[PDB]
Amino acid sequence: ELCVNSLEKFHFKSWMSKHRKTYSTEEYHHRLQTFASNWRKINAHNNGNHTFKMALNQFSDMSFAEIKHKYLWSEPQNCSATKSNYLRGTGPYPPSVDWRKKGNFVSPVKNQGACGSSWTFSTTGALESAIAIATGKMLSLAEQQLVDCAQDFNNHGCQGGLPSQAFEYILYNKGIMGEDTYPYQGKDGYCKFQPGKAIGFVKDVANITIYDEEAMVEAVALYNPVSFAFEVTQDFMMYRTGIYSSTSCHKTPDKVNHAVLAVGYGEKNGIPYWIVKNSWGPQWGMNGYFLIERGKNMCGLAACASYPIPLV
Ligand SMILES: *[C@@H]1O[C@H](CO)[C@@H](O[C@@H]2O[C@H](CO)[C@@H](O[C@@H]3O[C@H](CO[C@H]4O[C@H](CO)[C@@H](O)[C@H](O)[C@@H]4O)[C@@H](O)[C@H](O[C@H]4O[C@H](CO)[C@@H](O)[C@H](O)[C@@H]4O)[C@@H]3O)[C@H](O)[C@H]2NC(C)=O)[C@H](O)[C@H]1NC(C)=O
Ligand SMILES: OC[C@H]1O[C@H](O[C@H]2O[C@H](CO)[C@@H](O)[C@H](O)[C@H]2O)[C@H](O)[C@@H](O)[C@@H]1O
Ligand SMILES: OC[C@H]1O[C@H](O[C@H]2O[C@H](CO)[C@@H](O)[C@H](O)[C@H]2O)[C@H](O)[C@@H](O)[C@@H]1O
Ligand SMILES: *[C@@H]1O[C@H](CO)[C@@H](O)[C@H](O)[C@H]1NC(C)=O
Ligand SMILES: [Cl-]
Ligand SMILES: [Cl-]
Repeated sequence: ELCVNSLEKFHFKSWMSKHRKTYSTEEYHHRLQTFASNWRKINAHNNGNHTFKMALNQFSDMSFAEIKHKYLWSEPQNCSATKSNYLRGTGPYPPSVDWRKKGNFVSPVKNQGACGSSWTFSTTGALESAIAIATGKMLSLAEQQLVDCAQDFNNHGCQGGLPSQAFEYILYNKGIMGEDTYPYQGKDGYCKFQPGKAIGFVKDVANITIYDEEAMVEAVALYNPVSFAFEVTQDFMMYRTGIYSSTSCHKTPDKVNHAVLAVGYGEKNGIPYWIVKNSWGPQWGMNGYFLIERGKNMCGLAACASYPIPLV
């Protein structure tokens, strides 16, 4: 039990108003305790020496158990694979890449809501980018179609799934509709796929060999953004800026629980990093993005990377 000071109390009242919360007296006391515990963790972290900072955001009054249940995948996915098809060529590669800078090649940051559907945003993001790079047209593709319709490829809607499996679904389904015709609901619904309204199509799926992080570097440098999955832990939820790293996340395929999109890479103060688009809205992290340490299979990010070749 924490003794909450007036500074924390006043800021929680502001946070509740900003995030449109209503709590009973009883739940309020519990939510305040969680908020104050996270407040102290953020300050303890930022007051020390680390490569990234933490901050308040929409997750600040949630326990990590609640966050896992609502926002992350509910069970291990079939990330481990003994077969792959991507074969890396030869470096060196450019010292830095950022597909947001090369042109209009990365779609805006979206919000998955309280649904474990990050695999769908990783998938649409990678395919949106691949189509924009190939044809110069930026589309917004329907994550909801993947949530509702991709179960024959071992995906599980709001309980989880994998980008490579979702790319295969789009290939054999003969395409994916736009957000405009198939809006995102943040919950599992009936499949409403209409063949004549598909606007995005997959020709091939590239699966990067397990732990082949240097192939991810080549793919981002030469071809396009790359979907990947990693293990989110408690302190990642509170990431604000800088280069994320952790000594407590696992690095194995059976522990990854969130999928995202690598859109570039770089280095700061001798620390290599990935530039990564998330799906928790544009005010999480660095305008919806984060940096994560590169070259260490950090949090298992090289366990099951993949990207699509579009049919255009
Ligand atoms: C990269 O990683 C992904 C994800 O793990 C792997 O995805 C698998 O990809 C294979 C193709 O390589 C997929 O298998 C194909 O599925 C198609 C759809 O199957 C459904 O529909 C048919 C009827 O049309 C049903 O019979 C079936 O039960 C399903 O309901 C099939 O149409 C394909 O069949 C064709 O190929 C097979 C042999 O491959 C022949 O037997 C057939 O006659 C036909 O020619 C095929 O089965 C599979 O669904 C994907 N799995 C998942 C979980 O997504 C990639 O393989 C992987 N790539 C590499 C290189 O590692
Ligand atoms: O979200 C928790 C539930 O997930 C599954 O149910 C959802 O997904 C089904 C398709 O996989 C939909 O048919 C169902 O309508 C959704 O609620 C799971 O089947 C449930 O047991 C979980 O409670
Ligand atoms: O053997 C399983 C481990 O493979 C990877 O680590 C090896 O390969 C890396 C480059 O892909 C090297 O940097 C690392 O030094 C090697 O140990 C993977 O990163 C590890 O998590 C796996 O355990
Ligand atoms: C993994 O693949 C196996 C074999 O196809 C399947 O039975 C199982 O449901 C899959 N697991 C998940 C979490 O998709
Ligand atoms: Cl520098
Ligand atoms: Cl910033």
